[PDB]
Amino acid sequence: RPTFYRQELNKTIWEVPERYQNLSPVGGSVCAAFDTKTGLRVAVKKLSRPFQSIIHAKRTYRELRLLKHMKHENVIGLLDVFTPARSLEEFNDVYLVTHLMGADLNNIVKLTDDHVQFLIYQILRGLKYIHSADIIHRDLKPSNLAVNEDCELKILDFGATRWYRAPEIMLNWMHYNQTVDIWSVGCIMAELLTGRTLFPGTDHIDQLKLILRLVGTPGAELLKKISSESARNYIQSLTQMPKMNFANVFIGANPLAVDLLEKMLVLDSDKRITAAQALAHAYFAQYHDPDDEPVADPYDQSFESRDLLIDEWKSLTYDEVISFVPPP
Ligand SMILES: Cc1ccc(-n2nc(C(C)(C)C)cc2NC(=O)N[C@H]2CC[C@@H](Oc3ccc4nnc(C(C)C)n4c3)c3ccccc32)cc1
Ligand SMILES: Fc1ccc(-c2c[nH]nc2-c2ccnc(F)c2)cc1
Repeated sequence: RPTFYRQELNKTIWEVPERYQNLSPVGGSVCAAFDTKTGLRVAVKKLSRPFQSIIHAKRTYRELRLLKHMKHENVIGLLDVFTPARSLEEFNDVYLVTHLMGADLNNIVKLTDDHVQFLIYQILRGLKYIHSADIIHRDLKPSNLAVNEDCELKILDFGATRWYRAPEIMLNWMHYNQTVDIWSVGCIMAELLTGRTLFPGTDHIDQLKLILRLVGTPGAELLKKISSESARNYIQSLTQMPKMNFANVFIGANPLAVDLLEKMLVLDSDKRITAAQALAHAYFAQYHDPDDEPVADPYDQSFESRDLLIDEWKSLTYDEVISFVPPP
């Protein structure tokens, strides 16, 4: 068992192995550190009172289980996970360690067409992987994309969101699909090409109106899929609007970029391009290699249907800390 040392940083106590030096805040709370074992800089997340409730306890387990599974160049992965606790009984703190990228996509974004190709290619390559595990990110946005000085990119999730959200989520459809993430990538790509927020809505109603102004009000095929009478009464009561000409709206962009945007920002989620289809789009011909775009190992999310005690979620989490094997 390693030797821990204790310090206070910003009202927060950090008790970490001596392996990790030079802790400095960035954000749970997050520190940058130096990993003396590898010579690389790391980000360390301390979970805030991980067993305060059944929902916290289940969140704690969910994040550890997801981060242990993710092994892809464009998705956050775990270098280490530790607790200063020496027994299950005393276990009350979880620390997660990953590679420090040093910036997010806002920070980058303060870009050529070639930069946009490479950045969106990497997002889609990570999303292919995630979606192959039957996971939906649900909150992709610039601040959940970590970028290093080489413009290498990883998807993560820190836990306005609404600006990149799919319209079917603003409408509160409970049966939305993976392509909510492709909507978000569309919103991000538009913002990298134009340097403006595509849909900077002030609330869920404002956000939906900005969206329908570009993509048009629902057509008949989509209206027939809407179960909610109140949702339909509302949408069909708006001034009806055609889909705009994306070629006019994004005029000046690489027409190949515009063509992909149209495939991502289709209003009916059933007609949106998937991540795997998007990687094969001609816009990524300089990056696409179907032999180097892997899918995930099977991901057991059956725990999500369970109603357990805090102590049960805690013991499961504890077993996941103990079984952790670092990457070579
Ligand atoms: C309840 C729950 C919450 C999140 C999730 N989740 N789901 C996912 C995917 C994408 C769906 C697979 C990922 C996560 N969790 C997650 O991403 N953790 C990050 C959150 C902050 C992060 O801080 C970092 C990390 C790297 C980094 N590089 N640069 C900088 C800035 C300081 C500039 N970083 C700043 C982190 C540092 C350690 C360890 C972990 C983490 C699942 C469940
Ligand atoms: F104004 C609208 C109307 C429909 C959507 C929408 C987009 N894709 N899928 C849907 C959808 C499908 C089934 N039920 C729903 F409630 C929504 C988005 C905004």
